[PDB]
Amino acid sequence: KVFGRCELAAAMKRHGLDNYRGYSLGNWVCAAKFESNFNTQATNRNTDGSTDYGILQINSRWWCNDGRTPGSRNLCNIPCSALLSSDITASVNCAKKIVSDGNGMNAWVAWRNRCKGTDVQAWIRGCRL
Ligand SMILES: [Cl-]
Ligand SMILES: [Cl-]
Ligand SMILES: [Cl-]
Ligand SMILES: [Cl-]
Ligand code: NA
Repeated sequence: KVFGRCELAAAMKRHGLDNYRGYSLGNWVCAAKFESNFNTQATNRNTDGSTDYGILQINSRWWCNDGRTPGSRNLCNIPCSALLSSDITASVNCAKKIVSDGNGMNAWVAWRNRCKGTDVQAWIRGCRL
């Protein structure tokens, strides 16, 4: 599913993400924009053989099982394919675990390089939230 900007903002809000660990909704929508272009089915292979999945490009190295990342963990206790559903519940609940682990949203490279310190409220501007 390719979300619209405000559509995704409202879904993330419904699921607990706005202001989660202090990160305003615009930070999450910006991160999704640059990680996946709002496509729940986005995958990208990393040089080390792990793979990033879903709207927030969650990495099989630590967070989900795909059966093909030797030595990896599955800290969200999910198959990585659950991170590709049109329903964002599994991605949101795993992202809540990621953003609590110490480094906040710096876990998302696209957020640090393209959202951090910018006007992230622009990503929810005009949305009927
Ligand atoms: Cl915001
Ligand atoms: Cl594996
Ligand atoms: Cl949803
Ligand atoms: Cl933080
Ligand atoms: Na894994």
